[PDB]
Amino acid sequence: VGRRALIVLAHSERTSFNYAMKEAAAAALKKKGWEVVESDLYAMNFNPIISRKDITGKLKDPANFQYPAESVLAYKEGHLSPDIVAEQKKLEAADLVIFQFPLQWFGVPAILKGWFERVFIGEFAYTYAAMYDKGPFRSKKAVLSITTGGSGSMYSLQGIHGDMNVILWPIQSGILHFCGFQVLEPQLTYSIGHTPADARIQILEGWKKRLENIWDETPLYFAPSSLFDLNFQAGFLMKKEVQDEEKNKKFGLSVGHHLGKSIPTDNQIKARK
Amino acid sequence: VGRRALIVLAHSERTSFNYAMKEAAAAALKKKGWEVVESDLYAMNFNPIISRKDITGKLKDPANFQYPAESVLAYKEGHLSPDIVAEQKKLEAADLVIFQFPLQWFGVPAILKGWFERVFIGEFAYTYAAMYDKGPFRSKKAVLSITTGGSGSMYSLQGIHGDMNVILWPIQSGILHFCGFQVLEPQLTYSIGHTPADARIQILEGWKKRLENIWDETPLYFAPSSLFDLNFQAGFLMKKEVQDEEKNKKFGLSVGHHLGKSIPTDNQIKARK
Ligand SMILES: Cc1cc2nc3c(=O)[nH]c(=O)nc-3n(C[C@H](O)[C@H](O)[C@H](O)COP(=O)(O)OP(=O)(O)OC[C@H]3O[C@@H](n4cnc5c(N)ncnc54)[C@H](O)[C@@H]3O)c2cc1C
Ligand SMILES: Cc1cc2nc3c(=O)[nH]c(=O)nc-3n(C[C@H](O)[C@H](O)[C@H](O)COP(=O)(O)OP(=O)(O)OC[C@H]3O[C@@H](n4cnc5c(N)ncnc54)[C@H](O)[C@@H]3O)c2cc1C
Ligand SMILES: COC1=CC(=O)c2c(c(COc3ccccc3)c(C)n2C)C1=O
Ligand SMILES: COC1=CC(=O)c2c(c(COc3ccccc3)c(C)n2C)C1=O
Repeated sequence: VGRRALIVLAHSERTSFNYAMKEAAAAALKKKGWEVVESDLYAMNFNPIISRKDITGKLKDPANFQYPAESVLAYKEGHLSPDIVAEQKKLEAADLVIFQFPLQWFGVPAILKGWFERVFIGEFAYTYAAMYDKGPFRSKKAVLSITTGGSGSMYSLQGIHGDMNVILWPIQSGILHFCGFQVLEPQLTYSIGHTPADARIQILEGWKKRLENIWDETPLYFAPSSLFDLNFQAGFLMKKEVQDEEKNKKFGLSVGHHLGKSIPTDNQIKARK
Repeated sequence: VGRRALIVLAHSERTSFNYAMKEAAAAALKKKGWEVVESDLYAMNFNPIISRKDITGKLKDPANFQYPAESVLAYKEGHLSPDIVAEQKKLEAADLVIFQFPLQWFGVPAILKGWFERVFIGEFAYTYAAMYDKGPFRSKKAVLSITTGGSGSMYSLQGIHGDMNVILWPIQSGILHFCGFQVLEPQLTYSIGHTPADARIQILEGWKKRLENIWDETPLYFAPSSLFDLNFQAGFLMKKEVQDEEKNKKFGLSVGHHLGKSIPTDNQIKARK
């Protein structure tokens, strides 16, 4: 189990439900003896733009600045920006990380996107070797508590916006699982601007009760890295014997690995291997 | 046709392939008689953080700030921070809108994300009564030119990263098309960091060559909004008659609208549906 959890909030108003949602988690987690710490991005006057201003030390090659290589170099020799180091110290310590935020243009707010780009540095957050399954944060679990303006129906299989499982994919698979995270089931709060005060106070309570047993929760299913040949040579594709063994299955392995077939229902919203 | 083009470049270095890729476009397009305007976010020192300071005038509800409402109102009444407006003036003028950027964390850089979040303001860029094909920019066409670190195999149907079409959905459909744009095929240039010098040159010439007949191109396929019940009591779901008519069809309509069925190949990468 865990004892320390980091809550990254990305909203500008202390009067919003998101803020409320954050304070709910803080109170709850603390109750069950957790140890909370938070990253209210807007509160930290956080900078989301990656740039050489991220490396305090001497760049290895100013003529042609290659951010990935320079920042990864920075992480080793110790030349990273002071705000990035501190955030990297929150993560490293944290067992559970809750990303509290409002859906903005089918994705995460710009400020949180930059928080990833600047904190999730190579070596630290991921290794081209130990990707996904073997990533650095593998002993950690992460969750997305989102809020939307559009209602749930809009995001169903017949909804005009499309399948929400498709929207959460790049985030939960591409950013979170890539670094080794076990991603729990997303806490989805649809049309929070069309919710009666009464129903809203229940969401705060619905969210807190969940947090009492959040760690023993069954995580989301991701195709294990063992089903692929992990080398530039092999282009990182599914082992041949798997490509064949999978050909007899009705559904794909997940939203990203649908393999031209039917996508397993709520692969990004519901746990069940 | 289209004599006006806008190029959005989200890259800090003018020594990158993205900067070059942008110069390529500008060169090609001008030679064929197009008026080319640009938005070098990193050059412009663009502000990507959505805040109440995005509204010049006085708010309607200062103690309970809702970005959506206050920003729409400010749009309509004429008081959006002047920088956001300059950008909107650029968009209204453009027939073609090109987005040049490296793929970052399975998505769009935080700088471009925040660009969308601040310039694509209600009423101006999108209307809940004129979604997707009935959007404000329906007479415009958008294109994504994306450089990638990982090879295209990593993004095929059997690559560890999962299909590129699922990664593209949120953007092309969720942002671009939701506003009415006709989204043209993305110019995908994979593992740019592992590509021969000579090759890199052909990539720049293929871009240019393709831009000579970009307007005449048939756009990517998105389910028309005539298939949906654009009304609240119906939840914005697909019409019954249409729903039935589909239950006997092998393939789904698109990525997000896979309908539990099989998604046509390269729904987001190729056009012909
Ligand atoms: C740039 C941008 C892009 C967007 N893109 C999308 C999109 O793609 N898809 C989509 O669906 N939505 C989108 N939205 C809408 C956004 O997701 C919602 O406006 C947001 O999630 C609403 O929640 P909130 O907490 O931010 O704030 P609020 O709108 O304030 O709503 C919270 C509500 O709860 C009330 N409340 C506050 N505190 C408490 C408390 N302690 N207890 C009980 N009630 C409380 C408030 O009074 C209010 O009515 C976008 C918004 C912006 C600005
Ligand atoms: C925070 C972050 C997150 C990332 N996330 C991802 C991800 O999720 N998925 C992924 O696949 N990749 C990812 N990347 C990698 C990124 O996609 C690549 O680093 C980028 O696309 C490389 O292209 P570039 O144009 O930016 O610059 P450069 O690395 O400079 O490369 C351009 C190359 O072409 C050469 N060149 C430059 N100009 C010219 C010219 N005019 N003619 C010919 N050759 C030229 C250069 O010398 C160089 O070798 C990420 C990078 C960062 C920093
Ligand atoms: C403040 O709320 C919203 C603000 C938005 O900026 C927004 C919403 C949605 C989604 O949904 C709807 C759709 C129809 C009617 C009402 C809400 C999108 C895509 N955007 C960009 C909101 O709800
Ligand atoms: C500078 O390049 C890269 C820098 C990244 O920051 C990055 C990449 C990738 C994706 O890709 C690969 C490519 C080859 C082997 C293993 C992983 C991801 C997710 N991130 C966050 C890169 O390629």
